[PDB]
Amino acid sequence: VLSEGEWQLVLHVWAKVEADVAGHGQDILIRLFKSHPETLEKFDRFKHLKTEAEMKASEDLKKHGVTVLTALGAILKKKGHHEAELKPLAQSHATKHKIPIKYLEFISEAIIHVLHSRHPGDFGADAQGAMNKALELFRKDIAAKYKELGYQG
Ligand code: HEM
Repeated sequence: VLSEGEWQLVLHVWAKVEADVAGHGQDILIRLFKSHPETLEKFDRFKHLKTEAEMKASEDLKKHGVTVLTALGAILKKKGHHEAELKPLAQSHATKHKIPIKYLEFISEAIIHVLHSRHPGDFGADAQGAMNKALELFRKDIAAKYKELGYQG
């Protein structure tokens, strides 16, 4: 499981991504596109965005980061029982956007990178391990959905 303890470490630091959802989402999506450029090819809107300055200036990119981070957060707060919210995500991601599960792993590490970037005294080894554990669960339940629809494998 995640224990009660670890969900607590998870939701404690999410509450301070909540205080600036938009600069967080923006850092994460740039960390992604930067570490893994083939991900940008999945977005039609964002493939004009060659440099990092252009990325940071795009308002459209920032709105997206808000969309992902508040869907993500809605899932984290559901802790454990997160099916209602994770199903629609899986459907669209598998059968529309064509987002391989591997990319969900890339974005997980960008999230943990970015929260290390901004949250030292709240993001220590025990919260990192909680967080990694909660991105895992998320990635595994999506993966189940994917198997079932006949994507990825
Ligand atoms: C924590 C991971 C992610 C979450 C929670 C997430 C959440 C969302 C949500 C809420 C939307 C709008 C509704 C929908 O289409 O489902 C969306 C759109 C989209 N996502 Fe994701 N997404 C995630 C990861 C990714 C990744 C890894 C990519 C690309 C590599 C991706 C590519 C897209 C695309 C291309 C769209 C369609 C709209 C647009 O053009 O941006 N998503 N996602």
